[PDB]
Amino acid sequence: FNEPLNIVSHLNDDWFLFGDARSDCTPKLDWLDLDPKLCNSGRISAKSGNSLFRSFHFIDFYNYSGEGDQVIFYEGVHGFKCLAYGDNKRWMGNKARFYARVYEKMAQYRSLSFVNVSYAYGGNAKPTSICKDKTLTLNNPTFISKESNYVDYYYESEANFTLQGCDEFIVPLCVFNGHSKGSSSDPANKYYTDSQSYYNMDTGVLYGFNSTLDVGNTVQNPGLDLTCRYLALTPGNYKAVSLEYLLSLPSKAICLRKPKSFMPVQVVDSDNMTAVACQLPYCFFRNTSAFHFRQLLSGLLYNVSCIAQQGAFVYNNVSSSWPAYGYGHCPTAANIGYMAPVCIYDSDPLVPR
Amino acid sequence: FNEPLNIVSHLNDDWFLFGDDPKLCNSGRISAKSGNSLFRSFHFIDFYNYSGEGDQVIFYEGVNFSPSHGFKCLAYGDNKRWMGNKARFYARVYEKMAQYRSLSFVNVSYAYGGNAKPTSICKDKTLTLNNPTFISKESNYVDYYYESEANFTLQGCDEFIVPLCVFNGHSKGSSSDPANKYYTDSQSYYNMDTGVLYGFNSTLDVGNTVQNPGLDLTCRYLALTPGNYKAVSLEYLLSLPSKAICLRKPKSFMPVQVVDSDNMTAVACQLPYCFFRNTRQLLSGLLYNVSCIAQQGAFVYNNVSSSWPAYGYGHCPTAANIGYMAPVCIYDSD
Ligand SMILES: *[C@@H]1O[C@H](CO)[C@@H](O[C@@H]2O[C@H](CO)[C@@H](O[C@@H]3O[C@H](CO[C@H]4O[C@H](CO[C@H]5O[C@H](CO)[C@@H](O)[C@H](O)[C@@H]5O)[C@@H](O)[C@H](O[C@H]5O[C@H](CO)[C@@H](O)[C@H](O)[C@@H]5O)[C@@H]4O)[C@@H](O)[C@H](O[C@H]4O[C@H](CO)[C@@H](O)[C@H](O)[C@@H]4O)[C@@H]3O)[C@H](O)[C@H]2NC(C)=O)[C@H](O)[C@H]1NC(C)=O
Ligand SMILES: *[C@@H]1O[C@H](CO)[C@@H](O[C@@H]2O[C@H](CO)[C@@H](O[C@@H]3O[C@H](CO)[C@@H](O)[C@H](O)[C@@H]3O)[C@H](O)[C@H]2NC(C)=O)[C@H](O)[C@H]1NC(C)=O
Ligand SMILES: *[C@@H]1O[C@H](CO)[C@@H](O[C@@H]2O[C@H](CO)[C@@H](O[C@@H]3O[C@H](CO)[C@@H](O)[C@H](O)[C@@H]3O)[C@H](O)[C@H]2NC(C)=O)[C@H](O)[C@H]1NC(C)=O
Ligand SMILES: *[C@@H]1O[C@H](CO)[C@@H](O[C@@H]2O[C@H](CO)[C@@H](O[C@@H]3O[C@H](CO)[C@@H](O)[C@H](O)[C@@H]3O)[C@H](O)[C@H]2NC(C)=O)[C@H](O)[C@H]1NC(C)=O
Ligand SMILES: *[C@@H]1O[C@H](CO)[C@@H](OC2O[C@H](CO)[C@@H](O)[C@H](O)[C@H]2NC(C)=O)[C@H](O)[C@H]1NC(C)=O
Ligand SMILES: *[C@@H]1O[C@H](CO)[C@@H](O[C@@H]2O[C@H](CO)[C@@H](O)[C@H](O)[C@H]2NC(C)=O)[C@H](O)[C@H]1NC(C)=O
Ligand SMILES: *[C@@H]1O[C@H](CO)[C@@H](O[C@@H]2O[C@H](CO)[C@@H](O)[C@H](O)[C@H]2NC(C)=O)[C@H](O)[C@H]1NC(C)=O
Ligand SMILES: *[C@@H]1O[C@H](CO)[C@@H](O[C@@H]2O[C@H](CO)[C@@H](O)[C@H](O)[C@H]2NC(C)=O)[C@H](O)[C@H]1NC(C)=O
Ligand SMILES: *[C@@H]1O[C@H](CO)[C@@H](O)[C@H](O)[C@H]1NC(C)=O
Ligand SMILES: *[C@@H]1O[C@H](CO)[C@@H](O)[C@H](O)[C@H]1NC(C)=O
Ligand SMILES: *[C@@H]1O[C@H](CO)[C@@H](O)[C@H](O)[C@H]1NC(C)=O
Ligand SMILES: *[C@@H]1O[C@H](CO)[C@@H](O)[C@H](O)[C@H]1NC(C)=O
Ligand SMILES: [K+]
Ligand SMILES: [K+]
Repeated sequence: FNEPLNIVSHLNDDWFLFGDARSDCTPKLDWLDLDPKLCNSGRISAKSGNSLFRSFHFIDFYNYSGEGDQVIFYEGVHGFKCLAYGDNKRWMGNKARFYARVYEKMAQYRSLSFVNVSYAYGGNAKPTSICKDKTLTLNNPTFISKESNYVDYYYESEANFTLQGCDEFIVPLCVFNGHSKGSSSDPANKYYTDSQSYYNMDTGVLYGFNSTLDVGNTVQNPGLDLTCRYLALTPGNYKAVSLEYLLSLPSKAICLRKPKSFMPVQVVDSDNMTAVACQLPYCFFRNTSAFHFRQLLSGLLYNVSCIAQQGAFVYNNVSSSWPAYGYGHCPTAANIGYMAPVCIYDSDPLVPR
Repeated sequence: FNEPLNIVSHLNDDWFLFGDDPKLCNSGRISAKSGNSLFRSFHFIDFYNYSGEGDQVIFYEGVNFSPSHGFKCLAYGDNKRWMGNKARFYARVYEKMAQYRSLSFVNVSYAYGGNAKPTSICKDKTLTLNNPTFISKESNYVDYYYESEANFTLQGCDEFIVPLCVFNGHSKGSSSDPANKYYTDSQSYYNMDTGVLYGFNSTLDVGNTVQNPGLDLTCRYLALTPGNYKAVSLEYLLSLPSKAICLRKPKSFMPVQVVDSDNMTAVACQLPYCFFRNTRQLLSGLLYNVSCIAQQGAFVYNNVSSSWPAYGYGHCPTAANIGYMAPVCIYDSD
């Protein structure tokens, strides 16, 4: 009785679901209408063909926003690389590290949204879309061109940006990891070591990242691509300091607001980078099966009593399993006493109790 | 029935206590030295070789680095900087000991190219700091506007806690310098394998005179993976770790338990990685197992209770409406 169920769910109505499916509600005989009731729900933010990761890094932005105590993620659907001879594995790594940070922090905050980050840069040089391919163009982090008067990429360069209005922000700190090239006119042995740092101007804390690999962007030596760390930053005034190659800084941040009592996120799939990202204590991964977004919605109509490592317990009283990492009102697997002294209602002259 | 008890305890024999009843001294599950603490051993010469391993880890110490004794690096320094250091330190140890079985100390060595050596720059009349080590300038430099560096390797543990510190203020080199001459301390650690850099610049303008007091050492506490590291100093005295907290043997997340002049440990001890317990009858909980350890306290029995355990660990009772299964029962009979 009350076996744990392998599904994402909620304890009450205070939940929110981020998705990459079609969220909208797309008849005298009402059983022909196949929209689930939660279609168009204000507890769902979802766009077919997009995702938090895509909107965080690329031009085809969708304005994901949501607030809830129990946050749920539906993750679903060659691969992206910055350069013709890049490496998509770096992007699989970026994705795992992004969602690790998003999943972890959404166990601590009610509210997620995106904000645009502006910068102040003292030079004349402008942004350049250095990282792209045939279907997608990267715009976060922004990359700033060489000043016309510098003859090569061996220069220092900085810009200011401010983060305001949220408790914490998730931003990308990235470098091209390998032998970066300034131009194809250059010699083969002339390469650069991308180096980037963010500096809190008030606290004096520096987050830095130096390129360390030897890969490049040719058929003989391929692999050069963007490696990103995802930083959770407090609000304040920051300076992006580049010691070599192109200055990069954030153009978009995930805004985190409204702290809650720690409540693990729940994640479900239709790569396994979301699986790698979803770890205890901050995330419960569910490998649910019949898995369409439309089936998820129907499965989110009713509450459950307890959400735990093994799954969802519908009922709050007893189970054959002991809940581990339980949240909510969790059942016991103790077997219940047959009798106690309250039970008998008369003293027997000849039998003991 | 089965109200939660405001005590520290264990779910089984797999527990350990760090600190400063006779029965438990023989248990082989205590590491404690009167007059000392983890923080104190981390930073100072008065070192105790704390060491212990367990699934449920308990801490009962911190008092032996108070504000009433009150340490500062300089005559006109600031103990509150050291209070803040304490909070950050214990925040990191508590969070990490929810994830690892074993805690211990290791000594960290370095390679440095110059002839200059350690200087005990931070000390009061009854305590000398040796972690981080500070390396004095080369005799050939007349000012302190230089770049100094040393290598150090971290080996033998899954993670290491080390201090990254700067003097935060208008740091002085010698009294012979004019008042207007001063330094802005800058320290960083660089992982040569990964390319990740952690840096820290002084941002305050306070000093070490009666007229402008407050210059002391501010430390961040980094959890680093094993590898080859480089301490890079861009100004003032080079500093790098001499001791590290050695974290070993990963475990399924199990919150630490903490019991008690200051409340830095209370700030350090936060859900979900730590359970703080107020006020011995609290330490008596180590004599026996309990079924469930939760935010409200320890639940002795694993079946029923009047409270719903929150952040429960073990075999946790329900607070549903349940009675006894015998047909003879009426009051409380399911
Ligand atoms: C959840 O689990 C708990 C813990 O296991 C369980 O509580 C136990 O229930 C069992 C079975 O009912 C109790 O055992 C019975 O005790 C009968 C005597 O009852 C009196 O004495 C009890 C012993 O008291 C001493 O020890 C306890 C600590 O152990 C200590 O607190 C006391 O101070 C004292 O030193 C006493 O606990 C008990 O008190 C309970 O019941 C009264 C009366 O209703 C109530 O007022 C109290 O609030 C409290 O709930 C009472 O004072 C004894 O006659 C009986 O023996 C018969 O049956 C057994 C088999 O069942 C035969 O072996 C025997 O031959 C007899 O036929 C039996 O031993 C046990 O004492 C409980 N323990 C505790 C700590 O409460 C709950 O029932 C479980 N609940 C559910 C829903 O499953
Ligand atoms: C992380 O990356 C940056 C960029 O590579 C490093 O900064 C650069 O370090 C190199 C090598 O030490 C320096 O090159 C030197 O240039 C000077 C001229 O000033 C010359 O005398 C040397 O022979 C050498 O060619 C370069 O100056 C320096 N650039 C800047 C802007 O500081 C940085 O050191 C790396 N971080 C770590 C921790 O290694
Ligand atoms: C834990 O909670 C659940 C749900 O509240 C309890 O299960 C429910 O138990 C009731 C009472 O026993 C069941 O109703 C009865 O069912 C029997 C047999 O079918 C019937 O003869 C009675 O006339 C009455 O309808 C109910 O079906 C059942 N619900 C479910 C979903 O299974 C359970 O008993 C609780 N367990 C304990 C130990 O408290
Ligand atoms: C954090 O602290 C370090 C150490 O103070 C900063 O590096 C230092 O920055 C100062 C201020 O820009 C540099 O001063 C310059 O000195 C040169 C000659 O030495 C002079 O030609 C310039 O006009 C200027 O006065 C200093 O060189 C530099 N030190 C080193 C070793 O690189 C660092 O910039 C701070 N970090 C951030 C992110 O602000
Ligand atoms: C980025 O931020 C700098 C402030 O630290 C600023 O540099 C200064 O110019 C401001 C403007 O009045 C001065 O108040 C200040 O003295 C300067 N810097 C320092 C450290 O004191 C830069 O100008 C800003 N960059 C851009 C492009 O606006
Ligand atoms: C899931 O639980 C929530 C919170 O308990 C339910 O909200 C309750 O709604 C019913 C009427 O529909 C009321 O009896 C309660 O007072 C409501 N709670 C609050 C806090 O106002 C919600 O109904 C449940 N969802 C489902 C599908 O049963
Ligand atoms: C707490 O529980 C532990 C483990 O369940 C108990 O350790 C057991 O003790 C018995 C009796 O000495 C041994 O026969 C078992 O083999 C022990 N198991 C282990 C894993 O060590 C311990 O006795 C309990 N403590 C108390 C006070 O009851
Ligand atoms: C201080 O404690 C440490 C850690 O427990 C001791 O170092 C360990 O010693 C054992 C052998 O007893 C070795 O197998 C381990 O490799 C050591 N651990 C580490 C991290 O190096 C050390 O011996 C103790 N020092 C003294 C003087 O007793
Ligand atoms: C996008 O969402 C943000 C945060 O929820 C909101 O403030 C803003 O109205 C939205 N922007 C647009 C263009 O709709
Ligand atoms: C950021 O920019 C995009 C497109 O320029 C816009 O639609 C979005 O609403 C902006 N976010 C905010 C918080 O204004
Ligand atoms: C580190 O050094 C201290 C003081 O000399 C010593 O007592 C301790 O045993 C050393 N630790 C290790 C792991 O060698
Ligand atoms: C530190 O390591 C670097 C790289 O391995 C090496 O070039 C240098 O000689 C080392 N410095 C010292 C002082 O040993
Ligand atoms: K750069
Ligand atoms: K320094």
